[PDB]
Amino acid sequence: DLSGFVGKHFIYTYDNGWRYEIYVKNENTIDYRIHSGIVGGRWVKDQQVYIVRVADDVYKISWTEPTGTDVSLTVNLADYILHGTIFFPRWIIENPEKTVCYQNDHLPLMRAYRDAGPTYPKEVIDEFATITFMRDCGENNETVINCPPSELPADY
Amino acid sequence: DKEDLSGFVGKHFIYTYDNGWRYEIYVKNENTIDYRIHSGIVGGRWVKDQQVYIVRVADDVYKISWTEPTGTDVSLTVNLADYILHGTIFFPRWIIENPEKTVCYQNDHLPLMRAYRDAGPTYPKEVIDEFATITFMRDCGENNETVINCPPSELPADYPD
Repeated sequence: DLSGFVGKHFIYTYDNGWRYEIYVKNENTIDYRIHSGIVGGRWVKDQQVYIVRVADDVYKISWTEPTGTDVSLTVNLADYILHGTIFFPRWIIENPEKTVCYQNDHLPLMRAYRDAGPTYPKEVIDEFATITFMRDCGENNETVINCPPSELPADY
Repeated sequence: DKEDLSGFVGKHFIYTYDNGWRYEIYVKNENTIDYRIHSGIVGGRWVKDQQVYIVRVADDVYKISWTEPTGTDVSLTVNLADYILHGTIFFPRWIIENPEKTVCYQNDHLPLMRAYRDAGPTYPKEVIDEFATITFMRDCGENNETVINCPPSELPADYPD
């Protein structure tokens, strides 16, 4: 049953300082905003995902990006803790700057960068995160993540 | 390493995915797996000394994450006492399209895997997200090079539990 995780919206800061934000918009879709980090400023609406419940309070959000980045987030909701593996093509660990946009406006651009690569070797980032903020926005709220990070109010 | 991983390191287990594929993993140490694919698209494939990221996410919830010389990336969440596993696998297009090219003792064909990797095509990624039942599960201790030391076909009589 995914009802537990669908609509969950949270900000979470990885052990390496990166402040990420997810809204699980439905059983197969997240929005996300990166506030801090390698790719701070980057955000994404309607990222197609695999979401599954691995046990009671252990959800997994799995996806591949137009950049070629693959991601598997284990989200432990009640425990307010998260683990992300990020499989960055070499060209995003090297030159992440073009990926820092509203991606939905630059999908063919991202795939063009993706295709020339270099894809290999992959740069894997495995980090725990503390979930600092967490709320239920319900399904299909396009207003949860509808701006870049810096365009949020100073208390968010 | 603090005690968090001691409940997963040394764990050797065979498991069958929702889609029928029998996989086998031995967590050989805090940063290394061996694995043996009995069945599936990549049945017969096996791997020694795969660099891996293991972490404990909760009690009985381990996460094991790696990228291969093929460009395949994997994150398996392992729930050991519940005898259940989940794997996401990020297959370069050329592995979903020509998985045979990857069905070997990879250690003896690493450059071949990287040549296929480099040749591509890498994209689009074929994401495979499946639950699996862990059907056999034992502790083989750390750094045992014997537990996965042959292909599935050269295993002994009744090695499937």
